Amino acid sequence: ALSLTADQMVSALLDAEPPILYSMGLLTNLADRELVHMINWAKRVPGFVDLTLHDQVHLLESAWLEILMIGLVWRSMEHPGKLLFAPNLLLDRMVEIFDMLLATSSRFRMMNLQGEEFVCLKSIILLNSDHIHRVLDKITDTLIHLMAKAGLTLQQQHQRLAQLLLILSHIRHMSNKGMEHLY
Amino acid sequence: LTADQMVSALLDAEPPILYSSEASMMGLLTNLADRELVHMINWAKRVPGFVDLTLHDQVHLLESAWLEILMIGLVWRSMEHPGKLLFAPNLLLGMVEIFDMLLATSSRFRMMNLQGEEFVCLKSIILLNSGHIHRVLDKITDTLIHLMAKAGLTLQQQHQRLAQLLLILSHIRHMSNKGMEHL
Ligand SMILES: C[C@@]1(c2ccc(/C=C/C(=O)O)cc2)c2ccc(O)cc2CCN1c1ccc(F)cc1
Ligand SMILES: C[C@@]1(c2ccc(/C=C/C(=O)O)cc2)c2ccc(O)cc2CCN1c1ccc(F)cc1
Repeated sequence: ALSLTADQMVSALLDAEPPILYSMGLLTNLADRELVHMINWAKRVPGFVDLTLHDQVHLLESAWLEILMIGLVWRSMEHPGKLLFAPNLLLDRMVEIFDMLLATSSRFRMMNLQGEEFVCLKSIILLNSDHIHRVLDKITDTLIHLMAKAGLTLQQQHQRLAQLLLILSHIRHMSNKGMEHLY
Repeated sequence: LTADQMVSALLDAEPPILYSSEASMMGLLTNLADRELVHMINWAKRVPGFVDLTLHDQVHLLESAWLEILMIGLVWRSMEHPGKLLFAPNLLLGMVEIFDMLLATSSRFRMMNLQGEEFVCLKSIILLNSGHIHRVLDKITDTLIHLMAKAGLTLQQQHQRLAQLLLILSHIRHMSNKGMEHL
């Protein structure tokens, strides 16, 4: 967990990955079926099981929607102007949240976000929304290595890591707007 | 502008510290916040790269960031005052939820031993992030790293500190959202 290397952290994350399911009622039914596979992914995040049930519940209640959003943004990346809710539910341009989702998707695309970098971002969201901080520092370590072992200079590595984490503020912002609509 | 010239430009741009029943409390807080907004606008004009932006882009960034800016400044003032919020030197104190979240942020920056130099960098990041811009944000990332390097942190600690700071901004954005909601 705190002893895992960069490669091992990515391997545990890429293999923890939930499947892509198929389909407001249609989106609610999709989101409910996605919840169950998210719980399974979360129990496979290194360090997450080393927390008590109530801390795990607290982290999932806060992160749930941002986790749905980031996966949606990722799977929609190679479909500009469209949100791929499911392979059978690709929606063209609550529309307030949708344009933000599209902008996050454009941003991730022009940055050329990698699958290994994505799964790292998903994990941080779950943990950020002493042990928790040590694991986050390990995910920070995991992130820099992928950029280092991609041909980026130490300056470009800190710049990409900044840009990536600043997108999480925008992801937090969309989840708040989403939670406002639901309640 | 160099990494050293950036910190100096920012530190000089710092706004002054202003002075200060639910309606009574809200009256005093709204009054202070409205006076602080005038100095925040003038501070924004001194942030390297901000005046290069169109007046339309300046308005949008400030409209988006204002409450995050009031909040980070509050958090930074309340740092060496545990369990209290330094709204003003004469004002050290259904809004307790946002208040307890602000106190947690204060404790976090205290734990982390946040430095004034880093604060002004975090404050500038918010203004540009919340709402060319990317190259300026990239310049503030270098600046934060250049300061972490000068304090004698290893390259590992340097990138771990960068991440630790930028993830607090997600929580700052979350606090502004709940606050904008209450207002
Ligand atoms: C459409 C939806 C969503 C998520 C949860 C629920 C549950 C409702 C309930 O419990 O009644 C419904 C829809 C979604 C669904 C599945 C998915 O993979 C990704 C996203 C992206 C974010 N999103 C969303 C939520 C609220 C908004 F205001 C705007 C967008
Ligand atoms: C108290 C207040 C605040 C900021 C803006 C206004 C504007 C009112 C209006 O426009 O009517 C009122 C209070 C504050 C005051 C001064 C300051 O330096 C920093 C902060 C940051 C946190 N904050 C806050 C806002 C909303 C909440 F729900 C909880 C807390």
